[PDB]
Amino acid sequence: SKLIFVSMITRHGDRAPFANIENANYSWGTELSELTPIGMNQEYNLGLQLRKRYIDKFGLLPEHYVDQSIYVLSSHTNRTVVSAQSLLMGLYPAGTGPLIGDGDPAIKDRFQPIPIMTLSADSRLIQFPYEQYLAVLKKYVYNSPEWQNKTKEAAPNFAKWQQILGNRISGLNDVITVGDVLIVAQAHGKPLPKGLSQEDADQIIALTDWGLAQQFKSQKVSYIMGGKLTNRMIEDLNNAVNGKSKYKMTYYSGHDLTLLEVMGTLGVPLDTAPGYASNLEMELYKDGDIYTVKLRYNGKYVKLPIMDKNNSCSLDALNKYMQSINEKF
Amino acid sequence: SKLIFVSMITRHGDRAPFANIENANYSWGTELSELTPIGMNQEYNLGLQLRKRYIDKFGLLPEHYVDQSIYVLSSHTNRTVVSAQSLLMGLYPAGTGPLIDGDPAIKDRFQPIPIMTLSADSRLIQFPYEQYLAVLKKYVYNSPEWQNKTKEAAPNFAKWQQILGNRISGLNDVITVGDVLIVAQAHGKPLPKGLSQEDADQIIALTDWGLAQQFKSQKVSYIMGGKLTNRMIEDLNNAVNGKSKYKMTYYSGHDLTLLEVMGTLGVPLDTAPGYASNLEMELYKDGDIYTVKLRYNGKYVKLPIMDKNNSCSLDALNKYMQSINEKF
Repeated sequence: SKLIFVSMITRHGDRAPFANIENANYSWGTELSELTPIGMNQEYNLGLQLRKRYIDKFGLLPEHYVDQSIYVLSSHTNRTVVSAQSLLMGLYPAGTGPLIGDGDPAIKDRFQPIPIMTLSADSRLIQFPYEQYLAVLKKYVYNSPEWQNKTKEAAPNFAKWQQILGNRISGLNDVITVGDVLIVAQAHGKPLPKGLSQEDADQIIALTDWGLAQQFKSQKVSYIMGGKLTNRMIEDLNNAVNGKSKYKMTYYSGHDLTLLEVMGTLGVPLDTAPGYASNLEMELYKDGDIYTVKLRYNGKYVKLPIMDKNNSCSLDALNKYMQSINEKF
Repeated sequence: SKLIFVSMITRHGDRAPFANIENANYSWGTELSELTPIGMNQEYNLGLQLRKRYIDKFGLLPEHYVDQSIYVLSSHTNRTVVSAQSLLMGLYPAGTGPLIDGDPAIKDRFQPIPIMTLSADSRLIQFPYEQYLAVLKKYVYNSPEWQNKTKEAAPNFAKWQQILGNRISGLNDVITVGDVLIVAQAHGKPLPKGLSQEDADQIIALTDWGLAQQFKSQKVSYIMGGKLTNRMIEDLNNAVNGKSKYKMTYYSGHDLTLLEVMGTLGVPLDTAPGYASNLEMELYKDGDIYTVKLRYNGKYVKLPIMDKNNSCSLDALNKYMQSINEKF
């Protein structure tokens, strides 16, 4: 049996936050929302790992980039485009890029350009538009029993956290908001805000992780946001078999929500929010007329309900499974 | 006076053709329509030149890339995206990328710089093909200049058609096969059997002529290029009015992109843009006074509104553009 195609999603790398904690004076060294050098490195290193897997180990892809062999599509953000470019600098590193004339590099250090397309800012494929995302949350998530129950558990801390941080804290949505800043701060080794104990920070961050993952424990929420991309990836698998496409890999450069919504759509929602450079791969194998699929998330195979002891299923089975999900929603 | 902002358009680099000459067996080593290694190199070298100009000479941009300092937008094609990436590899080369104790974020200190792409149906940088041909049919193919040149060339159509195998029944078809001959020449391929160098030269010369001729019409130029021309001037204004902090906006495009903007501004090119051709709108500040210069392929261009020094005020450029708009 031979690996013949892979479709991949990544979360982007380490970034600055989007917002600030009112009562702190963090300086990030990069603009709000932008990928940091740490984030570029994380994606670059994932790219190196993917080269070891899909080039060295499986030989799905060649050592030197073949034009039109990989389709890369990113959401319309600097951080996801730069993450994809960084990853590709690991997948096809300096030294492997094309030569011209008599073995002279097309680009110094034999860099390999690989085209990245971006969706429009209003595309819902990879990143659901923010106001629409919040609307989905308000409608399906915020008033759900799990959300309400967790809210009551955490609510006794809101006044304190609010006075400490200066930011409004009147619900879990606000905790998630400031929680991101605390996550970035920790990732960059910043001190805690004055008066925020490590214990309090840990609680906020844990609620943030919980909140993000909880949203997609609903297959309906996952499908609303993620059904389009999930269908598309499965269609990519099919196009590798039906002769409609010659790509060896399709790669969607996205966000934590992108991973959460696809995993959630497939009925295997994540228990923890994806860390930086988390990634998912749908692998298609061929043994004669038999086609089998495996699903890999952060380095480990994932067992869909339809898969066997070996974390595998026929492509036909995956298709039927997806068809039923579609009919369900 | 200090340079404070630049808006730039490029044509992409050397590429394979889009179609084949029927009676030839060329092998490009690159998929049809894709940028070649030669093309990556051309854009990379343009990037190096732009570093020497806008970083080293004018100091508009710093030696190490600053996030959100340059906005890059490409048409929805591999060749224009790869061209922009290659150029940026020259503008901010290996060795200048970020560190994470002085260890490179990416091996060889590569510098990623984000590139956004328009949708395939955007008309900003590349007019959609069918719509483009419709504009040509409507405004260009039946124009007197086009008809007259067609009559000059027509006595050769039968010969060229039998030689090449491709249909040749008008200048549009000459332009079509002409591109293949241009690529073949750029890659040192032999001539198709039975096509003399003289014939090849005529076809290529007609191709260059035809592409430029389309945009000698300011109306055609405006239909296709008015939107981008306005956007670039708006970029200049946003550098002054505080709305934008970009030092440069860069539109990665095609020969038509350059032709349509130049044609819109009333300075249509006489020659079709070669690979990695480029245009820059430069904005200068001397105190409260703002001046603009227009550079195409390394040389300043004199708009009708410009003075002896190939310069005009930004106010003048705005008024000039406003009139063009009102005109169309």
